[PDB]
This record gives sequence, C-alpha cells and structure tokens, in this order.
Amino acid sequence: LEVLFQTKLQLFVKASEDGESVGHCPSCQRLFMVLLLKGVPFTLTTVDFAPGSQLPILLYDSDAKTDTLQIEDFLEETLGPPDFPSLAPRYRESNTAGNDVFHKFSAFIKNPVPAQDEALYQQLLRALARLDSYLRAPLEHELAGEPQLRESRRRFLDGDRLTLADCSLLPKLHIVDTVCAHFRQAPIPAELRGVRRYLDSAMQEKEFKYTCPHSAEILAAYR
Repeated sequence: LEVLFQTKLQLFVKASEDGESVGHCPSCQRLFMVLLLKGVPFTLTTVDFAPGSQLPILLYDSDAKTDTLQIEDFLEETLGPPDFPSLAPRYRESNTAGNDVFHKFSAFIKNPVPAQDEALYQQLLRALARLDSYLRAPLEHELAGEPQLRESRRRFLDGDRLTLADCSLLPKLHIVDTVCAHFRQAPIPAELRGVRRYLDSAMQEKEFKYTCPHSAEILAAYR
C-alpha cells in the first residue's frame, strides 16, 4: 500500500504480512514518526540500490538515503524553523537514557540457555530501571518553575513534546513491552511508574499511535 500525508519526500518501509498495513520495524516507525512530527507533506510506501541496503529508505528528489541515522539527521537539518519545528532534544541525557534497553531485551528474548534466562532478565530490568529514573527526575526547565520539585511531571524523554529521542526509543520500548508481555507473561513491571506512564502517554499521541504496527505483526516477528 501507499499513504499520502499533507512528492519530494518518499519513505519506503516494510509491509505487514497481509500487505494491508505497515510491517514490524522500529527504525521504519522511527522515521515515520519524525516525518509526521515535522508536519511536512510526504509519501509512505510499504514494501513486502546498494549491497545489503535495507528498509527504511528515503527518496528525496531522486536522491536516496538508506541509513536510518543518516535519514534522521537529514530531515532534522533540511526541515527547520520557521516552516518546520526542530525535533532535536534539548538535553543530552534524553539521547542516552534507555539506549541499552532494546539490546538487552533482544539478548534476553533470544536466549537459548536456560541457566542464563533469569540473569539476562535482570539485565533488561536494570536498564529499564535506569530509563525509569531519568523519566522521574525533574528536567532543568522543570526546576526553573518549581525548585522544590522531587518528581518530574513531564510526559516524554525531554519534555511534554515528542523529540527525535522519543522517535527512536518508543518503537523499541513498545516492542519490548508487547513481546515480553505476550511471550513471557512479563509486562514492564508496574513499579517502573516512569516507564509505564511514558508508554501510556505515547499511546495518546497521534504520531505514535498511528505509526505502530498491529500487535500481531510484532508478535509474528518474535515467532
């Protein structure tokens, strides 16, 4: 399928198995979000170049960019104020909080070794706890207003608006919760209030909600 939002910009992404929606792929969803959050017109084309290239790919004019980070930087650079909002996070830590969660999930979820399962699980939980800490800690602009504040009020990594950091992390975190809950009866623990609210908040945000693959597609990818 194809989706026209409102050309110059064309993002190629994986299609779902039945071909009717977008397929599972957190980097695809990441750039899908970035483009929506820019509010720039664009075409999304699902699919069911250069050696070992993989989706997502962005066509601009006739130019092709095939690497996710490259694509992202390009969009943040060439689509700027006043016509489009900058999506760079304000705070360095927004860019690193949660950065090991997804790779510790994969190590855990793929693990063939019974004796290492609990261990790999605790490593995943520990990274989630660190993300949770950052999410609960008042940011600079928050302390400006309330120097008393002990617990952050904000919705997302860097504040109350989605940034590039959220576009990267949310699709990955969504996968973690979705797979762990269905396959291991292990949703992200309720004790991690910051992480849970963050996921709840993202779901109420149209750019995230409507870029998510159907859960069935995520599940199929993990068996």
